[PDB]
Amino acid sequence: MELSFGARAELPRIHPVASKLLRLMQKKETNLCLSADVSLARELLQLADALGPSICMLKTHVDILNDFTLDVMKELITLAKCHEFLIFEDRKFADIGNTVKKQYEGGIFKIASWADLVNAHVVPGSGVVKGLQEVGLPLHRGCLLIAEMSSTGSLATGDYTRAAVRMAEEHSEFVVGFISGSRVSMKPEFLHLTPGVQLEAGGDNLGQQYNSPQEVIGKRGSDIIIVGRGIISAADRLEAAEMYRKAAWEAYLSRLG
Amino acid sequence: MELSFGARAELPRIHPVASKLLRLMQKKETNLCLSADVSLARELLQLADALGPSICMLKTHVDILNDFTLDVMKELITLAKCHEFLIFEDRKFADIGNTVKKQYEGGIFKIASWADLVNAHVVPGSGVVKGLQEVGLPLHRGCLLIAEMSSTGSLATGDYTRAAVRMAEEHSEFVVGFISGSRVSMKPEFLHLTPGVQLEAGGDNLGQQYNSPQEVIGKRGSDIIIVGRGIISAADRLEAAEMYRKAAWEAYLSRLG
Ligand SMILES: O=c1ccn([C@@H]2O[C@H](COP(=O)(O)O)[C@@H](O)[C@H]2S)c(=O)[nH]1
Ligand SMILES: O=c1ccn([C@@H]2O[C@H](COP(=O)(O)O)[C@@H](O)[C@H]2S)c(=O)[nH]1
Repeated sequence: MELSFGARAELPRIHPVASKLLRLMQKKETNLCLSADVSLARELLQLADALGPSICMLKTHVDILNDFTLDVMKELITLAKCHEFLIFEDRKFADIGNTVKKQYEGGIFKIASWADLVNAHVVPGSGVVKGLQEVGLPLHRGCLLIAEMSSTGSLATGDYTRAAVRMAEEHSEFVVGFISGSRVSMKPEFLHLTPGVQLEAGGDNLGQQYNSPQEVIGKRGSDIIIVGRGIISAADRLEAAEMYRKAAWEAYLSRLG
Repeated sequence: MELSFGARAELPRIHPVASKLLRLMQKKETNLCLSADVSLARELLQLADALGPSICMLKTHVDILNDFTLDVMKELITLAKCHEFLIFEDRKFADIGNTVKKQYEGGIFKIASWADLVNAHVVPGSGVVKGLQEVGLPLHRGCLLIAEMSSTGSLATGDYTRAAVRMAEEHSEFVVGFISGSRVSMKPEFLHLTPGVQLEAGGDNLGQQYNSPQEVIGKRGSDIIIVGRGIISAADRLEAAEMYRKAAWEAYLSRLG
């Protein structure tokens, strides 16, 4: 009784951004999000173009790009359109509502102008969502709430995770899903994206902990895997991206029946 | 048995950044931090120069500055040195450790190059501190941990606040204090900075809640008030800044004895 991505795209209460994402996931047979954690625009754009066909989403940290310009994001949008993926700026908004409005819309980055999706921490209360929504809703954008984290010592557990789910439910015109390690909402309209994913077990020296695609998608019920170093540090990023795509997509299919 | 700012500056376990801050607070008789939430470099630099003598710290959001350049931060450093205040970039780092390293050091903003202090959320676990420390410690910088928030619905309460205090204790070579609404640590080496401060009662429409200087400093035991709109929206920002300085400084003095 679990709906395919394609069916989820047609759900009555689905956000237009999620519906576009779910349709291209189904069409392209990819539930992989590339975490393009690179410091040079040329590498960001070469990864986006080569791996574009293999991904449903490209997750950015534009505040690490040494040569950021708006023209770089224009070229990135051209590739997102060509290859059909969404752009997700992983900014983790977590300030008071009044402040996040200007961070999302303005400054040098003008995130709301090119980011299909942003994410936000729920620790400040619902004002963080309300502030972002004042910019994002008129621009037809979506937001993800951070309901759990993959890093050691995370405090996003128990009642904190529950607060994030309730917050999402109550703001469904803008909040389209979660960053979590597992399915945290029983409503199929919400997307679940899981970072801290690698084919092999382990972590890093700065608190990151990894789980496999089959575990996160197949057993823990998430929709999309967010993968950075497992792809970016490989020699052949395209075959690495294809390996992760096949793992996550088959895990999804075997969960469907 | 409460030590003056001047004495706290000499405590054996005090961080060099906190000691410099505590000395200038004492010398200038100001425990006021100006939240310079403006979008134009000219207004940021005109506020820093005119209110510099009245402040112990200028808190920035460089990601809302429409015309940010590194030369703007050079001119801001010239004013911080001239007038003797610290610069605090209110970035609220809250990502995995590996990611925050590059956000703090690199990108367009090169925050670590000009920010005496940054702050960080504790929700990801201690990896956020460890990541920032790898850049900040070699540069002799300090970090503040967000132990409580002033916004409605905040989840930074109870065991979350306690986790932030423990995290600070265990990283005292880099963590110099807290963003909180009250004294949360009994160790005088740590600084307590409190936002959500205005002379009059009220809030905003996006979740902000205000308390007075006398309440935050005098009754709740914080060290420094962080004030934005109560100064920036006033016609005469200098007299507004002087009003807040006198409130916070007298409240401190009456707490001493
Ligand atoms: O809870 C989270 C939330 C976000 N991320 C992001 O996902 C990417 C993973 O990068 P990787 O380890 O190289 O695969 C990084 O950009 C970080 S901030 C997490 O990791 N955990
Ligand atoms: O828990 C917090 C942490 C930080 N701040 C920041 O302090 C400033 C207050 O701005 P004001 O309302 O205009 O005085 C803003 O930049 C916000 S992000 C809080 O408010 N609460």
